Amino acid sequence: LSRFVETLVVADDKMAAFHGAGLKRYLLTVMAAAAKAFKHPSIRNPVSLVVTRLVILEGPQVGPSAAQTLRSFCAWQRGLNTPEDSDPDHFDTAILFTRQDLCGVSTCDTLGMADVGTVCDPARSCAIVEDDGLQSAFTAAHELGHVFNMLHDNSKPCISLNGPLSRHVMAPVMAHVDPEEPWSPCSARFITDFLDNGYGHCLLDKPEAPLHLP
Ligand SMILES: O=C1NC(=O)[C@](CNC(=O)c2cc3cc(Cl)ccc3o2)(c2nccs2)N1
Ligand SMILES: [Ca+2]
Ligand SMILES: [Ca+2]
Ligand SMILES: [Ca+2]
Ligand SMILES: [Zn+2]
Repeated sequence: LSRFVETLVVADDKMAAFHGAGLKRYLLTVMAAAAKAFKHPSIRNPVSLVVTRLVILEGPQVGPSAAQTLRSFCAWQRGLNTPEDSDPDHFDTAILFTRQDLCGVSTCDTLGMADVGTVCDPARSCAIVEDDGLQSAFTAAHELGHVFNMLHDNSKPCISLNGPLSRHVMAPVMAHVDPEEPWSPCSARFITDFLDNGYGHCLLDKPEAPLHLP
């Protein structure tokens, strides 16, 4: 029942250049806020996002293309992991924060990208986030929602699960998130199905040494 995502957090050289000595505290603050969203009852099946490893940056190729940056990061992070979840150095997902302005095919409006429904596949359990300096925890929550198999709330399946009456984490673009319902019914259904179907089998072990905000 209790689920734990052992998370590797990675910050690129641009993050280090900007945030400097306060970077570690900043990343843990961002991740604490994302973790709070994943415990909210609206998600139906809460999970504990636990930072277990923190890397401040050869490394991954970071550039304008969100797609290519994600692929490069996901290839790179594989090398840091271990084969077995029982090894304390093993992690369940990897998230990169960058100051790079990430882009799609026609615009640079995107703030992140992730593989969908990949949380317990070490080869694919990856997300990237463009650090905007204020709302990065919401972007991280959106990308981790995708990692947990969530769709956007304007997708056809979500229409039928959400009802007729853009205020949630899995909105297709960032808008003001409802504090009483960060996750739509569609998001709750998709993460619940995902875990019920056995795709969260790597989330059952408790981490030994979480990184805590002191
Ligand atoms: O993860 C992604 N889904 C996408 O459609 C997008 C763009 N959206 C965001 O960056 C983004 C961040 C965010 C935060 C909240 Cl609270 C709600 C919605 C949000 O959307 C891409 N477009 C093209 C390639 S990737 N990235
Ligand atoms: Ca483990
Ligand atoms: Ca961008
Ligand atoms: Ca695990
Ligand atoms: Zn999305």
